[PDB]
Amino acid sequence: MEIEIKLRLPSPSAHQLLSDALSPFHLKTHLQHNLFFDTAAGDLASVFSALRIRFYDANAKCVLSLKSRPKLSEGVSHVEEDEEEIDPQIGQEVTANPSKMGSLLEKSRIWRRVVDEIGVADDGGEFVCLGGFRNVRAVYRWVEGLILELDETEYGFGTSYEIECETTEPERVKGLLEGFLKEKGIPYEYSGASKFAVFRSGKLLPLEHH
Amino acid sequence: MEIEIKLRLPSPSAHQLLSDALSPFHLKTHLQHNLFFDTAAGDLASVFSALRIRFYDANAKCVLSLKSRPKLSEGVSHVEEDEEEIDPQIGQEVTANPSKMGSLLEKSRIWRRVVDEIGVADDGGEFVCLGGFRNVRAVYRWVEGLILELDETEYGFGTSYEIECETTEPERVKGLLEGFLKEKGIPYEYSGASKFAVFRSGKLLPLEHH
Ligand SMILES: Nc1nc2c(ncn2[C@@H]2O[C@H](COP(=O)(O)OP(=O)(O)CP(=O)(O)O)[C@@H](O)[C@H]2O)c(=O)[nH]1
Ligand SMILES: Nc1nc2c(ncn2[C@@H]2O[C@H](COP(=O)(O)OP(=O)(O)CP(=O)(O)O)[C@@H](O)[C@H]2O)c(=O)[nH]1
Ligand SMILES: [Cl-]
Ligand SMILES: [Cl-]
Ligand SMILES: [Cl-]
Ligand SMILES: [Cl-]
Ligand SMILES: [Cl-]
Ligand SMILES: [Cl-]
Ligand SMILES: [Mg+2]
Ligand SMILES: [Mg+2]
Ligand SMILES: [Mg+2]
Ligand SMILES: [Mg+2]
Repeated sequence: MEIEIKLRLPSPSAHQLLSDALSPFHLKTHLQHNLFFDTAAGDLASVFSALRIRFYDANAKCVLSLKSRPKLSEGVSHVEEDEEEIDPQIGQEVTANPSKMGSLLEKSRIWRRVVDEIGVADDGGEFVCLGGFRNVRAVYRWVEGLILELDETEYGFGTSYEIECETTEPERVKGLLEGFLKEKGIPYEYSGASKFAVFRSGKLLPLEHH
Repeated sequence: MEIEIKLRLPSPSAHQLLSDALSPFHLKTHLQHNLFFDTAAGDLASVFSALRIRFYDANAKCVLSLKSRPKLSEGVSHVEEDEEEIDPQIGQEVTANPSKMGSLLEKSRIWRRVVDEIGVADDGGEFVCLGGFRNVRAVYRWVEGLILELDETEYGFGTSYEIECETTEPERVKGLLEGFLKEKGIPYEYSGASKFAVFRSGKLLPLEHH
C-alpha cells in the first residue's frame, strides 16, 4: 500500500513562491512524459486500474507501473501499485505497437500481474494507447529526510500544480506540511483527484479553494 | 537529519537468498562509482565531514553530497547531509582537476556549504581526490511503501553486503525488517560503520556475527 499526502496549489505564483521557499532543499528536477494503455473495451478501467509507461527526459529512463483501486480523502492518498524500471527502447516499442505489448513485456512482473488479475489475452493484441501528458517534477529532501515532490503538470487542456509526500505517518506529516505552507504564505487545498483521473476527465477539477 | 536502518549480510549466499526473497518488490538496479574529496591537510575529515561525487552507470547521472557528523547505534543511523544532482560532465572535470573545484562548483549550494562551515579557500586549490569504490544497488518498494536498498559494495580490498531503509520511524521499521529477515532465514547483524568509514579504514570490519 502506497500512502502519499497530496496538496494542490492554485496558481503559477503560488508554485513560484513555494519553489523559492524549498530551494535550500533541492535534490533534482526532471521532465516526465506519462503514457497510458488499456484494452479497447477498457477492461483495466473497469476494475479501477491504470497501466502507465513513464519516460524521463530524453528517453533516459523508463518506468512501467500498474496502479489499482486508488482512494483519496482529506489530502491523504492510498493506492495499490507495482512498478519497475524497463529498457526505454522497449517502452517506446510498446508505444509504437501496443498490440504487441504481451510479447514485448512477456518477462515483466507487471505485465504478468495485468494478465493474472484482469484475465486479458496473454498476447496483448487488444491493447491500445490512451494518450498521456507531460510533467515537470522538482524533488526536495526536507525535515526528517522526508521527500517532497513539486509537480507542474501540463495536460492538453490546462496546467495544474501539486506538492506531494510519501510517508508512513500520513496524519503527522500532513500536519507538518500544512504548517509549513501556512508559515510561508502558500495557498493550497487538498488534491481531490489523481493526475490520471484528471487526464481521463479531460478538464481541470474546479479548483474549489475558499 | 537523515535516518536509516543499516544491516550487514555476512556472505554472497545470504545476499543471493535475500535478493530472491525481495524479487517480487524489485524497482531498479544501478551501478554507482563513489569518489571522495578533501583538502591535502584533511580539513573536512577533521570536522567529521565527507564530500562525495557519485556517478551512476555510464556517466548517466551525477550526485554531489556533503555528509557531516554521522552517528550509528543498534542498527540505526543518523547523519546530517546536503546533496544535489549535478551535470556529470562537471563531476568528471572536478575529478580530473580537483584543484579547480571551487571555480567548477562555484554555484553549488553544497560547495557553498563546504566553504561557509569549514572555511576552506574559496577557489579550492587545496582539494585532492581520496579515491573511491564501486557499488551495485538494487532498490525495492516493500510494505507500506518502504524503500529497501540492497548493496553489493566492492572496495579495493574486499566486498561487503548491506540492506538499508530510510524511515521516519526507525524503531518500528527496524523491527519489521529484522522480523522479515528472520522469517526468511537470512543471517544479519547491525552495520557497525558506514561505507565511507570502511573505505578510509582500508579493511573490512571484522564481521563479528554470533
Ligand atoms: N527512495 C526512492 N523513492 C522513490 C523512488 N521512486 C519513487 N519513489 C517514491 O514513489 C513516488 C514517486 O513515484 P510513483 O510511484 O510513480 O508515484 P506518482 O505516481 O509519481 C505520484 P502522482 O500519482 O501523484 O503523480 C514518490 O512518492 C517516491 O517517494 C526512488 O527511486 N527511490
Ligand atoms: N524518493 C527518493 N528518495 C531518495 C532519492 N535518492 C535518495 N533517496 C533516499 O536517500 C538514500 C539514498 O541516497 P543517499 O543520501 O546518498 O544515502 P547513501 O549514502 O547512498 C546510504 P549509505 O551511506 O549507507 O550507502 C536512501 O536511503 C533514499 O531513501 C530519490 O531520488 N527519491
Ligand atoms: Cl501566491
Ligand atoms: Cl524526478
Ligand atoms: Cl499519473
Ligand atoms: Cl546463507
Ligand atoms: Cl539506484
Ligand atoms: Cl558512501
Ligand atoms: Mg505511488
Ligand atoms: Mg507507482
Ligand atoms: Mg543519506
Ligand atoms: Mg546524502
